[PDB]
Amino acid sequence: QNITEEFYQSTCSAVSKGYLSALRTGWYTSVITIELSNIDAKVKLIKQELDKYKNAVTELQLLMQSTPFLGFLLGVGSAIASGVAVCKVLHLEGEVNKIKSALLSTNKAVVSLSNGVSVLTFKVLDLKNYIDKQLLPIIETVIEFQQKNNRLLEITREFSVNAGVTTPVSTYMLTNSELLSLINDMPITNDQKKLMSNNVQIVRQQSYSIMCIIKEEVLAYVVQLPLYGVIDTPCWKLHTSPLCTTNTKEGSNICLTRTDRGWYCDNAGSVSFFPQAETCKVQSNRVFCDTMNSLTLPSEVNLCNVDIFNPKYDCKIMTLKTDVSSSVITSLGAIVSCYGKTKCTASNKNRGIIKTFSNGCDYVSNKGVDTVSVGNTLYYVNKQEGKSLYVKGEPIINFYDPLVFPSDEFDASISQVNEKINQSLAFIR
Amino acid sequence: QNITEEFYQSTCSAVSKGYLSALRTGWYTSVITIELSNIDAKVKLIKQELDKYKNAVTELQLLMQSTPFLGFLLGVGSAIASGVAVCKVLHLEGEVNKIKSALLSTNKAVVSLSNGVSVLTFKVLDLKNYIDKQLLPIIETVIEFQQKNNRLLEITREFSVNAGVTTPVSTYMLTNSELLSLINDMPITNDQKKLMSNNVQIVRQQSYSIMCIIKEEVLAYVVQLPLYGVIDTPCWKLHTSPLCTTNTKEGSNICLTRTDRGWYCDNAGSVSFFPQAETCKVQSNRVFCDTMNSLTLPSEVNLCNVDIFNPKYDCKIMTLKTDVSSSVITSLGAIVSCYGKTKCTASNKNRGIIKTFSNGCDYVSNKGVDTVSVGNTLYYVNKQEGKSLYVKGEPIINFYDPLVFPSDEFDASISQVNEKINQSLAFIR
Amino acid sequence: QNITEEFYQSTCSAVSKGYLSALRTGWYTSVITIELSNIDAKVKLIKQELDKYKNAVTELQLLMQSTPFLGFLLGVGSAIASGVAVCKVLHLEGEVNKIKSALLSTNKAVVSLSNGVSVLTFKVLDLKNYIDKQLLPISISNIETVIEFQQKNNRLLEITREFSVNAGVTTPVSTYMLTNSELLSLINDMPITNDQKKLMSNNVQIVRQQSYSIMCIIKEEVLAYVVQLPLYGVIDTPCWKLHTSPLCTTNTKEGSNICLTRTDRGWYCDNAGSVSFFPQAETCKVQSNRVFCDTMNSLTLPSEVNLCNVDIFNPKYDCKIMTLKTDVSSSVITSLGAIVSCYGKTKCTASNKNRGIIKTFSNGCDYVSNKGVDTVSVGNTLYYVNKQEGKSLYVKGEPIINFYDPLVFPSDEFDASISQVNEKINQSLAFIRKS
Ligand SMILES: *[C@@H]1O[C@H](CO)[C@@H](O)[C@H](O)[C@H]1NC(C)=O
Ligand SMILES: *[C@@H]1O[C@H](CO)[C@@H](O)[C@H](O)[C@H]1NC(C)=O
Ligand SMILES: *[C@@H]1O[C@H](CO)[C@@H](O)[C@H](O)[C@H]1NC(C)=O
Repeated sequence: QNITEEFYQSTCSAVSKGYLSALRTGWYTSVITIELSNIDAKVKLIKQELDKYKNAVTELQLLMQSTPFLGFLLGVGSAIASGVAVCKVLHLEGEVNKIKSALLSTNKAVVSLSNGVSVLTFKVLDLKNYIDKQLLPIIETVIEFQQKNNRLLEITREFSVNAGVTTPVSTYMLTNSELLSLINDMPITNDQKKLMSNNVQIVRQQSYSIMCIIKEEVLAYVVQLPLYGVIDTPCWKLHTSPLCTTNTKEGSNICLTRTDRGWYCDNAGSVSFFPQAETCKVQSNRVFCDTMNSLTLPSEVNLCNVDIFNPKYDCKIMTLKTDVSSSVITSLGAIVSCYGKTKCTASNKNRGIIKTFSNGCDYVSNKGVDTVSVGNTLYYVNKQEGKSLYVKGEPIINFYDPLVFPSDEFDASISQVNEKINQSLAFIR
Repeated sequence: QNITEEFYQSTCSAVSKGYLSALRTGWYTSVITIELSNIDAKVKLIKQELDKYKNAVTELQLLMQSTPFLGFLLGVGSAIASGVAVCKVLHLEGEVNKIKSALLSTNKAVVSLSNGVSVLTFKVLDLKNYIDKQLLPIIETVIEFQQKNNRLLEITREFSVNAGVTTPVSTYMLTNSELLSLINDMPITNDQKKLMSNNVQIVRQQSYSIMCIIKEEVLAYVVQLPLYGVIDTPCWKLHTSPLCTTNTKEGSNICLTRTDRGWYCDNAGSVSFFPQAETCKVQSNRVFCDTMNSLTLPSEVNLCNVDIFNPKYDCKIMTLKTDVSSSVITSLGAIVSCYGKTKCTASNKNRGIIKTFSNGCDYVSNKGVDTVSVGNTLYYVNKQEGKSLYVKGEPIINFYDPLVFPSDEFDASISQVNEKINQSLAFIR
Repeated sequence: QNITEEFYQSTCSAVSKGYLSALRTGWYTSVITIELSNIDAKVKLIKQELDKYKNAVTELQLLMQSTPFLGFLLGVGSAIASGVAVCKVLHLEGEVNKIKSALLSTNKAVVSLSNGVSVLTFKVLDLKNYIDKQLLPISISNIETVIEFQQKNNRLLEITREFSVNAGVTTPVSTYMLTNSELLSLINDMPITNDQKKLMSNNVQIVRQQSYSIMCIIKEEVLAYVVQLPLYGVIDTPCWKLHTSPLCTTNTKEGSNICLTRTDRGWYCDNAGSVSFFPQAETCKVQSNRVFCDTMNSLTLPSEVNLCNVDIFNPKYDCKIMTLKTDVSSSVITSLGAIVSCYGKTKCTASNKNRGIIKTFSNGCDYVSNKGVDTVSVGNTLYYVNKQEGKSLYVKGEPIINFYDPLVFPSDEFDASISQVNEKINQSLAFIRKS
């Protein structure tokens, strides 16, 4: 919609802002059911296709016994725990029969379970009605039985190669018409209904299908859908690249890299920080993330982009000497960390080189630039529309005396480096 | 069984014990074969479906030319080497003919290869017999040929998008009736037969299907199954979380995290340590692991849970400054590392917040607890039955003088930190 | 060719040389199109099979709205950025019509887009021609009309299913997205050199794995997706694989021991006067003696980095090392043997199938060739060695860790080098020496 991006020459980092949040805060668990039947050449094909039915039920029975930079700081939880709790209820006596009763006259029904969870239950395939009413005979019957048995066969195979938990949720587990109607009857706000409906493919990837139970001639599996409790708050993506001195002797050079790269989103007076930005999915200017992949930081962490030396937040950096050249493709441009004898250029679609990077950390916007070359690596830039702003600044690495600079600090900060410099300075005195 | 769990307040860690081992120590390689045939509307549908057959054989021929926290300490090996060694033998002249001979009158046959490996060979589809007997014509025949060609096409498609090696092994590569009979005829003990048969889904997940050879009208691929040479020894899971001081100035705070978290299992007088606990699969109270993902440690490593300062094992720790809050969901509870201004609570579904964590490292059991909230993240606890024991203790981080404490140590130990403190204390004097 | 391997006892590392390069340096974007149609008991099967057609089109419209050791030193890029840029062009007005017009008389056609990118457009399935000619029934003469519609609709349903469970980006590219006959002709009509044509054709399975299929657009009754194929700008240059393992002292007190590991392990290939270094060797795929890598997973280093295997103390390149104390035993299975780092009380052996244990590794770092060796055991872990034919050379040498004073040796250095360790030792030695 309106994406902007600022590059900070002083800290060799860039922030892409203008995005809107869609953060997964809750789960909606629904129970999907398939009603099963206990049981010339046109008849031989029927028994062969019926053996597929009996082998799929055996697999599901034999599968039901299988009960369901700063990223290392993250917590540890189970993503499907709320879906497992619903599945544990279905194993209670008379609970599957409660679902079987509510879907007797209709396909969509809201069922309140014995543990108080009111789930929205679906009957998506009626194979007991088909197989039992067409059990009288034992080519038109052969083809239509393969079409109705196909969904059961594919649901079973997806569960077989995924321990009974699949993500993203396929059209076999839940069709678009079923998912769209499930969203409409879902007890959520109108903003969440419009968001999930306009992005059903993202909803599928952040959803789970959990194989549950097959008893009393009923196959039931749990589809666990994301609930976005945070919508339309500001998000911004922080890109970082190593910032080194560019002296002629490489042994006297020191480096510094901001380690707080990832996705940031405003959330409930704090900031939700996703250190491994691969765990978020971007749709135009909407970013979908799971709060399980996040750290909760003070909102003052944003100040590191403006003044990395601010007294309100201890900005995190590393000081590993990384004297090799690399590039980071941002949202609207490219950061280039060019060091040593590496050839660092930016080229245009048809004409070739239009910018030659010198040693140090620099930036080029994607306007009129299509590729970036660093050594023998060719990078294509993102061609999304948006404005880039180059914030000139003295590289902060030039403020440090190399003789007392603490190199090889893995997870440090501005204050930690300041503290270690004083100790070394004390030894000098 | 009876899962118990101890939380150690002194080192911010918890051990879940009561599990039984099932460690992959060996491989069983079997050769799966499909006998192939060399080569109006009822005739046009056949020839287009015959083009699918010729395109799958071409694909498999074109695929046969494709010859088959502490986790960074692990070794490097090839998981499929034992299956590849069998596949290299099948390319010798007359070796495929021996298998074709032993499967001439039956589907199950044990063949001793030219390298001395007595493999259990299967003929799972006799497609040469079908195409040759129904080669006379050149609608009932069209449908039965789609059913007869379906398994060959799906085996080819799984190999095409997996470089000829698939895991888990699908029901197309090996059906349940074939897998169960393969287990029964497998030269193993009755205890291992019952374990694999009661856990076929885990066996599939820890198995490989290796595309091998397609010559002399025979398609042959190797299914490599796990052998659990370590069964029913004690296992326990170690959870760790950062332990920091809680002084009023955040710059004067120091942290410490046990780095030895993961799965531990007794094995042959030593302990098999799996540093990335994601590489193990837990079924009720049995834990399935592959010894390739393990380090072999002295059994005295258990002493770190009772006395982290013991003289018999140098317990491993890190000292990265962790000013962030997080939680670890254990087997019977939750560890909460709460620092700064973060809201850290444990709530009940209907009763609300029942524990408010203060700054530091603490623990809550799952008894009466449903969720744990740390900042903007909600964690669900396991509702598994079991007793938790809270071992009160002074957090060991309080024993260290912050002025000589070595922060930012990535892979340290109790002795290494003591050594750097002595050196720094020596420099001062 | 001839795979050889040298083990350097001094640095606990081994180099496997004799490989030939096939490096992904660029991307080629092609546009694959499917022409679509805007629309008794045997009549129920057709419309039920026709509901699958409209449900696949609904998915694709609803999917088109979703527009897409030293490895931490690597850069960060978008792998499909070049294909997304081509797809962004197809969303322009009248751009699909240029493709729709150019594919009117043929299936293979080169189309010049409005921004000058000359893409190679392909039409692989004509479903508008079939549905329009068989639109008369909408009552059906025979069942054969149902079966041929299941056969003609099968590829569209499977392309949609692969896109549905992959956000519209699939890799490797399946035979549904592009068949072998289509890929081989796409390779032949691809404007590349004859060496690159022969390389891709004899290795189509690798080409599929290093390719992307990007769902793009559904407009004007045309389904179009972009298949992004690898361009191998570096072929047949020498490559070599470097294996490393921890090198520690074996003193009687386990607390007085220090360790050192070469961190520059990975794949190396000569490339344009420099060396392309792939620190995570899992990102390369080896076919016999040819190695396929992506330059996006590489660093461009001076060629003097090779000197670290012969003289780790050379003045021309600062060889990279770590000094984390790794008091555990481990093994690395190389191309023609095995490196074993054995420490403490661990049992470390190499055995034969029939002859038994033939080498027992002692504390420290050692190496055994695959000649007569079938397995390597370290503790409770069994590793199988490569049975490939080739010569191993054991380069005797004093382990360099014995050259360091343990009392001033800087342990727990995550990403250091020979000079960085020397500089930290001097500072500690200077403080001691001034006293
Ligand atoms: C340590 O150095 C930093 C550098 O800015 C300074 O702010 C701080 O006061 C110093 N502290 C001591 C004890 O020298
Ligand atoms: C090293 O530290 C330990 C524990 O702090 C202490 O027992 C020992 O005496 C120290 N060594 C020296 C030489 O001071
Ligand atoms: C640093 O150590 C090297 C030997 O490793 C020596 O040649 C050099 O003079 C030292 N520099 C000092 C002590 O300043």
